[PDB]
Amino acid sequence: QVPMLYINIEINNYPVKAFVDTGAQTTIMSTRLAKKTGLSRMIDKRFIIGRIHQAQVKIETQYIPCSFTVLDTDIDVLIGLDMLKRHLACVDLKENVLRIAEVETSFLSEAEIP
Amino acid sequence: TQVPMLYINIEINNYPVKAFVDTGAQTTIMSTRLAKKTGLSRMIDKKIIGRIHQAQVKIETQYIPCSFTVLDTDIDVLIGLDMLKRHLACVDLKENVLRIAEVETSFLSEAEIPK
Repeated sequence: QVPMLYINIEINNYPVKAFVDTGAQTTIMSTRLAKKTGLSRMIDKRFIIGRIHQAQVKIETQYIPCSFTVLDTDIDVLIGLDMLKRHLACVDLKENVLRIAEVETSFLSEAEIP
Repeated sequence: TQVPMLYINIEINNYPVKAFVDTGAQTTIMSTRLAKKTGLSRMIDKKIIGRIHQAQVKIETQYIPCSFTVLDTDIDVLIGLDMLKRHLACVDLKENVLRIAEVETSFLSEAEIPK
């Protein structure tokens, strides 16, 4: 009960379903997604497995600089409060749509949810 | 590079409460401590944990029905996606305000945040 919040995003052209978590301190990308997208080579292991500082995430028709902390997990991408605030977003549950940057994308349906 | 989490003021059986707004949480939670203090623990549908089906939560000037899962935790009230969807809210990070039910309230500053 209670379908979680997800949005569609593209990283290096790879389509991804991202979980929107306001209770999370930082945005995260899975090691395997970093691999698949080729972002593995840009992982700053300056010490969790490393951090990708300003990758270009695509949401709708806009590329936005998002920072990810790479972790070995089943969740490919977790949009945290840190990134939610940076791009002054609005989690509109009434309109069931996410508004981030200068764009506005919808929340995946129960089915389209991973 | 820290960021203050999302909290808002609410009242439960008249007691002021700093509540955490977590879209990552499926279920809204109320601590055993708060439940016992406010007395809502007597409505708990079950070591005082269980389920509160209906409770009037005051946000700004409106009283709205909410359900809680009472667990022994530190956070006194964690508002989950379940209640954020039930009351068709909007987590406006541009204005640092929460629009829920037929009301609008702002988030607490790092100073107001519980610790």
